[PDB]
Amino acid sequence: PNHLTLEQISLFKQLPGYWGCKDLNSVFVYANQAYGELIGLKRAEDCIGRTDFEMPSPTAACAAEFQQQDRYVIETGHSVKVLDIHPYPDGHWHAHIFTKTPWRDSQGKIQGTIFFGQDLTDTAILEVGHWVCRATGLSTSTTFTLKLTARESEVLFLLLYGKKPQHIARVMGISIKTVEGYEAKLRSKFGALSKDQLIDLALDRGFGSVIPKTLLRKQLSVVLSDHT
Amino acid sequence: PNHLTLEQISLFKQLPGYWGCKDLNSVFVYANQAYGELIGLKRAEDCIGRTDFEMPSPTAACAAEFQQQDRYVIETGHSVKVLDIHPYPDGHWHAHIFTKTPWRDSQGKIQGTIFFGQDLTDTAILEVGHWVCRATGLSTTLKLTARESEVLFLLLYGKKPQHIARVMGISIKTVEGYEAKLRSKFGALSKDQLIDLALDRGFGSVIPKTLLRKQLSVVLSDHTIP
DNA sequence: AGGGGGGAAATCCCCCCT
DNA sequence: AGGGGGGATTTCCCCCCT
Ligand SMILES: Cc1cnc(O)c(C)n1
Ligand SMILES: Cc1cnc(O)c(C)n1
Repeated sequence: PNHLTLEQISLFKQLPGYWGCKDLNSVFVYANQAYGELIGLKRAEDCIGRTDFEMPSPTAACAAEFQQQDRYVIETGHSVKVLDIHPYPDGHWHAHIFTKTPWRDSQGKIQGTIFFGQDLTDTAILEVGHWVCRATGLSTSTTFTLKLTARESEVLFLLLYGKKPQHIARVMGISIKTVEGYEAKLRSKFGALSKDQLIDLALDRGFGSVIPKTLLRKQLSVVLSDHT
Repeated sequence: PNHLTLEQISLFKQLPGYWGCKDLNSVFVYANQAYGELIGLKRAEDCIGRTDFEMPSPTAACAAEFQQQDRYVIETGHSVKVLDIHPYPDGHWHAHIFTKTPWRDSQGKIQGTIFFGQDLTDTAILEVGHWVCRATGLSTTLKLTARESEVLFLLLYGKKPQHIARVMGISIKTVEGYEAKLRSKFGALSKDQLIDLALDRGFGSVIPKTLLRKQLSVVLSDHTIP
């Protein structure tokens, strides 16, 4: 089939995420509309023939890291997953996970890079171990407000990753008794009786893949290590 | 631009992930090459016209959960995040996150669902939390047995000894003659340093498939599409 | 807000076994 | 693979102080 039917082409324009491809020079060959608007372009085709340096977004300050990641995918043939935290022309900070894989020509030779970004909230981090543990006994599956202060959010964040009170008190510059007060305030807001129950309720309400706004402070583009 | 160029079509066939779409009845309209192979169809066109019940895969045992999630997307218009744990015709257990969104038509009416799955059995992104801590100033060859890998996985996700013992069906004393051996071959002096070191060796990406023993298809969350 | 006392319970990590 | 003993050190969660 040298052609896609028109309904399949509608899938092309509707797939989720922020994605496209670049050639061996990391100059854009195609970007979808989602990525175009995220990077500040009403017409996603204006990305074509631009590099990451030439885009009207604060992400251009990280263009070198993107290209370094692209060169690694191109030379090694391995695919990678990148954590990205940046401010965007819409005025807010966003965290993404960008998958990067070799883009191959009609005969298998590498001709560039394919990127695919997902918003962090469409990904799973701590909910993975939360549910692997639940496979002992039997649970049930049925899907279904609350406001936290800046420090309440940071403490919850560190709790869900298993950081102990001695660790949390050191990294936040406060007393261990101060942390206990925040665990109590969090235990109250979630309607939890114990700390272990607080962890459970918070993971069920999505906090396992939430980075609190107060920690979207510095631009970052790191390749997360995998074992091939 | 009512036509894609042929190189834009090459991107369509190579886009990463396991994805495709289904109509209002959850009958497969399209499935990409990666998904067809994951399910057991060497040629993905064979997916078309089938439902989740009719796939040559043990995942067909959860087809009703799939269609339930499908109907929820059709009903609400939300995007839905599903955790999936299943055995597949390649003889292995896998852990995927499938994202499901409405599939719309020319006038915007919902005509089915789009699924998009990513394998994280060996590409888990746990290290995200560690990277956020370091960048914000809130932080400071190996061969493992199957049982050691389990304990390490549970430590990396912050589980406590009582929790790890209950999960693994052994005593805490045994979950110590394991943390001890992990502390050794990682060269860590404290359980804290073992977590940090292992995270930097990339073990946050691993899900020990010895812990993948029951099929699971559960909705983790959903959200509005702006 | 940030910091604290105190006591039951749990952890951490040394040592010991089949 | 699966178990402990024991003791220094911390959680844990109820009170409480500026
Ligand atoms: C936001 C972002 C991060 N990495 C990339 O490679 C691109 C193209 N965009
Ligand atoms: C493996 C899998 C899980 N959920 C789905 O909806 C599909 C189509 N496949």
